[PDB]
Amino acid sequence: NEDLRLHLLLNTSVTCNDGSPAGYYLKESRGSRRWLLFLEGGWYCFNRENCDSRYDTMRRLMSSRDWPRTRTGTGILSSQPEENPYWWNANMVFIPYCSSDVWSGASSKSEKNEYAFMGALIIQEVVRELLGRGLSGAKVLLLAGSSAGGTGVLLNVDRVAEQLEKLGYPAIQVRGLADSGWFLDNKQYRHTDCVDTITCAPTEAIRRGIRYWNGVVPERCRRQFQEGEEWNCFFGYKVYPTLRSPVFVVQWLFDEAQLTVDNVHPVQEGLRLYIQNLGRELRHTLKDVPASFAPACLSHEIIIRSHWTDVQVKGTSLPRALHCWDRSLHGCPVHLVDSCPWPHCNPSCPT
Ligand SMILES: O=S(=O)(O)OC[C@H]1O[C@@](COS(=O)(=O)O)(O[C@H]2O[C@H](COS(=O)(=O)O)[C@@H](OS(=O)(=O)O)[C@H](OS(=O)(=O)O)[C@H]2OS(=O)(=O)O)[C@@H](OS(=O)(=O)O)[C@@H]1OS(=O)(=O)O
Ligand SMILES: *[C@@H]1O[C@H](CO)[C@@H](O)[C@H](O)[C@H]1NC(C)=O
Ligand SMILES: [Cl-]
Repeated sequence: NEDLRLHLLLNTSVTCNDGSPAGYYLKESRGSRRWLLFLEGGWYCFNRENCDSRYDTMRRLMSSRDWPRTRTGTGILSSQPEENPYWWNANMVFIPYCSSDVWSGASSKSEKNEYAFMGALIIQEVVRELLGRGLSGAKVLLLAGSSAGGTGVLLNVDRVAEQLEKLGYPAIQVRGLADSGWFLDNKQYRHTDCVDTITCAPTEAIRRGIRYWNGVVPERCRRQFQEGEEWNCFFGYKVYPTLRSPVFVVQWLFDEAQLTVDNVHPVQEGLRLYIQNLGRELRHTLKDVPASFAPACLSHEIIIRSHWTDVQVKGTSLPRALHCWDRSLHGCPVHLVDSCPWPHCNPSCPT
């Protein structure tokens, strides 16, 4: 009874990679006008061979066929006030990641093509369906997501805001929370052939991906870059400046996924400097992001983990930082970035 319940999209042309219906999990809180829509992450695949291995080995991320009927909300999706001090009573939605496209895909596939990439269409579908189940009464819609879902937020939040403005819902304030989705298009520590998904350099992964997924990026970002250079917009620091919606960025200064795509594994001095500098460059990209939480840890994702309340930056927890931000949009710091130079120089890093 306390769990989020699955609904498969009515529009059966909007699908996961394998053509099974996409969907969303929902727990209504009928006395609340706040809505949390969470986009799941889990990498991506950018060519046929790699999508084949992902289908063999990680079918969950390509198909709805085995999704369970319900799932328990955790972290910012929990309905327990101890676990979720300020958002426990919100309406909760979890949108599973079954498009492998960083939530960017916007075409119905060709029959010639074998996988469908419909991440951007899923989100809009889910939003439309929600309108008939309570979202029509919302005042705040926080679009949140972790890892590829955090990148998804940056790519989709202004489109959700535009969609709701266009459909006649001017009172719904659309906001984003991007967790572990803020990446650097940097040079790898040691350069790889781009042969597996997880070790392909981040610039090349998106360059290929965007073409393979027929991915879309926010128009205001696309305009800033030359034709063919849309890949730039998958990078938080490049897409953020033109976002109209308020967006709170949560980012570990040493994200495990960043180190993975940078082909990084007492460390030798070259490797020490590359790591320190990675932390430094990330810190620098967050300088002009007033609402951010960036601890000096090597970790990945946080907002739906049960222990998300434990990490602190300058004495402030993440749920508290987020509450300060909420209050500012409706003494309470919202800009919280570690300055220490090595992973786990913050005592409160998760394990
Ligand atoms: O349980 S809820 O999910 O509805 O959230 C309750 C808390 O939401 C706030 C917003 O907090 S903030 O975003 O951090 O700033 O306000 C919302 O609830 C209050 C009180 O409603 S309640 O049923 O008595 O809890 C609403 O006020 S009122 O309509 O009853 O006058 C706010 O609506 S409004 O701004 O007046 O339109 C409502 O905001 S919203 O509609 O969700 O955007 C907190 O209240 S606040 O501190 O006054 O801003 C609530 O905190 S509380 O301790 O639970 O009261
Ligand atoms: C179903 O979604 C498909 C693919 O996006 C779209 O072409 C079609 O218009 C949709 N139909 C309805 C009735 O929503
Ligand atoms: Cl129902």
